[PDB]
Amino acid sequence: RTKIVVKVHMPCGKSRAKAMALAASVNGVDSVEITGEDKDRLVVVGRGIDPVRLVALLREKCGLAELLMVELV
Amino acid sequence: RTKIVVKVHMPCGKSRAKAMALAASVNGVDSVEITGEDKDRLVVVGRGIDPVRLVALLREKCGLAELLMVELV
Repeated sequence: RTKIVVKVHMPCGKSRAKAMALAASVNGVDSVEITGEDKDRLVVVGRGIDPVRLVALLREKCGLAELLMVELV
Repeated sequence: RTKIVVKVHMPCGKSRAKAMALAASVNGVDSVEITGEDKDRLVVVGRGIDPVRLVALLREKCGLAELLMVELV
């Protein structure tokens, strides 16, 4: 089990939904959540997730994204 | 804040990802999670989510779905 936290440019509900649905569509994801005071942290938990590829998809579709944490759960 | 639990026909990783991404795409959703021993419970948390419409979208795209719980968080 792996937990990944990505800071994402997502300044409205529509853009939060686009990013959440992108992360949720990666095979092996069990959980996706938006957190933080600014609602700009995407938290993804699953098995067999490549963090580098996930951040690259989010950067491509949301414009800006940065990997903040990877952690075994 | 509202938490919704839907039992969904999702017997593989690909079909779990399709259902998760469908729930995540609804505006106002903050969290989506797959739970249960059989990995067949979709847990959705957010604001302003219509549970009846959510279950109807999941039924249409995954084949079978049933609302199990709605709860204020």
